Amino acid sequence: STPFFYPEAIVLAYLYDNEGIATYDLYKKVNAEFPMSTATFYDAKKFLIQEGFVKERQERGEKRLYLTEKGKLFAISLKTAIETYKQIKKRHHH
Amino acid sequence: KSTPFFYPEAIVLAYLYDNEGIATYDLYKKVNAEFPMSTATFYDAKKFLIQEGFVKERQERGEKRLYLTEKGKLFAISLKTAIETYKQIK
Repeated sequence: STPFFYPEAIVLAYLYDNEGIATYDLYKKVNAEFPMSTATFYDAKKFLIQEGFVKERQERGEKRLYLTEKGKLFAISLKTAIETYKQIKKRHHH
Repeated sequence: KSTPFFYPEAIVLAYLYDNEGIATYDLYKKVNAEFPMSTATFYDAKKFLIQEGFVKERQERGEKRLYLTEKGKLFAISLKTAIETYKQIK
């Protein structure tokens, strides 16, 4: 489900500008716009950590997400794509 | 299936920008060079892009020709940016 982006792409895009977010809150946010399961969401967190786009730290009584140098770069161009997608969907509910 | 961030539709659509008027078969080959995928997968993606209105098929010049709708034109640009950025990061 959801064309054209996999979960790793959405999760990555959403993290941009939300560094510091507790992991599960990032899930709530993503899910509010692009519904996915926690299984699918965590699979994506796993992957982006493993491929060196995202870092997860236990800070201030929570596990939180930061972007990586290569994540920060990629996240921006993904955001622009998903965002344009969202606006294309809105434009065209006809 | 294969590639991480992008579903075949996304790759297909990005690659069609502006190889507009490419023969379908030839778009397959181009796509397959950087993003190996089966024809089954490719044609699935062609089907979807036409049915959700990003792409149109017309027979021109004795060939199956793929073109971008207006919706597809806006979207392909932003997609190609992301894929390009991805390739440069790999």
